Amino acid sequence: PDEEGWVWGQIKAEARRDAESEPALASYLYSTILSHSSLERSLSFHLGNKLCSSTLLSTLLYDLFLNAFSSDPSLRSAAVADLRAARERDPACVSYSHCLLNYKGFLACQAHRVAHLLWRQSRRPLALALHSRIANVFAVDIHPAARIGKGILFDHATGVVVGETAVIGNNVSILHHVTLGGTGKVGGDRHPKIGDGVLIGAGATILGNIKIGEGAKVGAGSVVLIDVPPRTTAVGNPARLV
Amino acid sequence: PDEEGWVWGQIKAEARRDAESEPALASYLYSTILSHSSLERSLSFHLGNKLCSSTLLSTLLYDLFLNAFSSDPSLRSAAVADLRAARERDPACVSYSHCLLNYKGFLACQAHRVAHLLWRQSRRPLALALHSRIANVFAVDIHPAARIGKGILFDHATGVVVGETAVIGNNVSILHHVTLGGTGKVGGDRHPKIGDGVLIGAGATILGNIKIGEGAKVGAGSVVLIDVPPRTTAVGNPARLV
Amino acid sequence: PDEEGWVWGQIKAEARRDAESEPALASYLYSTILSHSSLERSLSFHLGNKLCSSTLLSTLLYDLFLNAFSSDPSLRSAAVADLRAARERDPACVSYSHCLLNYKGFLACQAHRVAHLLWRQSRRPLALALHSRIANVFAVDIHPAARIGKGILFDHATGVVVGETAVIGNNVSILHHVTLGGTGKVGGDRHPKIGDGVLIGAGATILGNIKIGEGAKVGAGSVVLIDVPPRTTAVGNPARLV
Repeated sequence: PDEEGWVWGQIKAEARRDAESEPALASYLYSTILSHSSLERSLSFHLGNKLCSSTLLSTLLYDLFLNAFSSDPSLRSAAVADLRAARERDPACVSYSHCLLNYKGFLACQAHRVAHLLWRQSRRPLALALHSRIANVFAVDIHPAARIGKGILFDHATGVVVGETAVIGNNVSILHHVTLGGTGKVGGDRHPKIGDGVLIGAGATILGNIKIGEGAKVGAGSVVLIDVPPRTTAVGNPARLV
Repeated sequence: PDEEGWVWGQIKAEARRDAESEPALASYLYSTILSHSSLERSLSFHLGNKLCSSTLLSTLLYDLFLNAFSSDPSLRSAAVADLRAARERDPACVSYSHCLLNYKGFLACQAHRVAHLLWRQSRRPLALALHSRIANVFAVDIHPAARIGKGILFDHATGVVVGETAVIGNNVSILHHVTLGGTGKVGGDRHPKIGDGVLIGAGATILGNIKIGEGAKVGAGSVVLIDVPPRTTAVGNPARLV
Repeated sequence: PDEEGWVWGQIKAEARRDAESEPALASYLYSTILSHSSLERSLSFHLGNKLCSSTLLSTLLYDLFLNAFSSDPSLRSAAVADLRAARERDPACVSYSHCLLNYKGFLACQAHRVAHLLWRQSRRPLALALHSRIANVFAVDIHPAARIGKGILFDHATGVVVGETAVIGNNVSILHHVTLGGTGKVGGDRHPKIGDGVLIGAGATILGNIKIGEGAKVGAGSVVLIDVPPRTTAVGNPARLV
């Protein structure tokens, strides 16, 4: 009945249709989704399997993710907001279950939120180990110390880089090959601050500690080295306001 | 004696020389190539091993690929054409066996052709699962619904993105970090149409449903937002005709 | 007491602190670092685990790397120089142990040096197999025939491409998504020559056999198609001297 409850209900219904139509995937859909009663448990199960390695057991990571989601209401809210963001804004128009299972941006983002929590809980070696796996597996390189809001859309997430001192607001869309990073300058605050509702086009590079205002749009291929005011469009190399 | 037969003959001879010279690779070359009597079986064997996961057994994928190649003459023709394309046009000048075994663009492309067939056979969940693995393993993100011709050259394929509604003709070369994608606009026909014999330079971004004419060339780093006429060169950000 | 000895001493001390603070990582830190008495053995152990596959046993790769480091004093010097380069120049300010364990650029680079040695020892099939794994695992595509110096910094190494005929001097910094590659022209010397102490900014593309002079800087997003004189800055698409 509630928002999360309804979304989870949709995920199960969709998974059940997919399991019935594709016997090669039926058991995996059962073990990941249909055998569970919550989004948190299914997401944790899936992330544990996706990110496991010889260093990190899938059952260990499953525990880690599940504990984090069960302990932290804001992580659950963020996951549902990000599922909604994909359902609403994804150009390829995703079902909830396909986003949950297959969307690398979405999955990397939820896993990053747990890495960020570890980082804040003074478990930085583990935060960094998790970060390394997320990069390995989802081609998403978001430093655990980066701050990101919710309702985030990560389209063709491969090669996304978000630096250590970056800040990303709510309802931001980050397309393919976006770099939110630095000049090569050593130390300190050196990564961009991205306002709510910003759209960053494919291949855009945004460098230095500059501001990208609320609702602004960055055109594809742009190299943005200056502050972009709210509700404006910046495009070009170097980027200029349009 | 036939074209495929001769190419396969070359692959075996080359593999045999490599197996004799490198004992660390001899068994793998035997199991993948020398123990088989066809290109289809060896390619299926190799793709099954490359793309397997805890979700998808290598023997299952081996069956899937082998069935597709045995059922679909055009898939076999495309694989041989793509092997020829690499042999003829690859700047690094590849042998047939090294292309078959090591070239990520070539392998991802053949696997994509099978994903495209599944998509057309109304096995879309499996098409998408296969697509996800191809992206995972070969750093090639071609949506199963994309249409691609044959004789395709994928140089430094890592980070290649080809969107859902893209169309690529025959004898096209797609270099490193090319994006054939969209603006962020939701739904519908939103990805480029690439004519026969087009060369797309490294890091080029081509967005929207625009036309890239036969024989055209796109310079490296270009952001192409307009139609490019046949036999012309477009370069720049934004791209202009030269 | 010696330089390598001191750096290795720091690595062990750091690993020991991390193992004490994070029980999830303690055994892995013990098996990789604390149970060994040299940087070479620990790096070989780690690279063997990172790069192993169904084709290549971790114990085989461990042997391969260890033999190379034990046989080749210049490989050991290069590894220490690259550790120093990260410690000194990395904007994210890395500890030695975190660089050794987690930095993909550093690890891919050391593994590449061994691939380059194999290539020179007429073990090219194995050099290429190793190269393929390095690309797979570290998202670093450096052809085994490429020549690179030491003191190299590879920031956000994902999607780095260095072509077959490229030459990179000492104390070079190569940031995210740099391409040192070619036009699409087939055969011959077709990749850039990078002087000592050059800084190449994020997303820069440098194509053709051109010269990038000592101490030069290439701005982010640049497409460099001409020779850059020493101690100068090139920026733009196409790049111009500033």
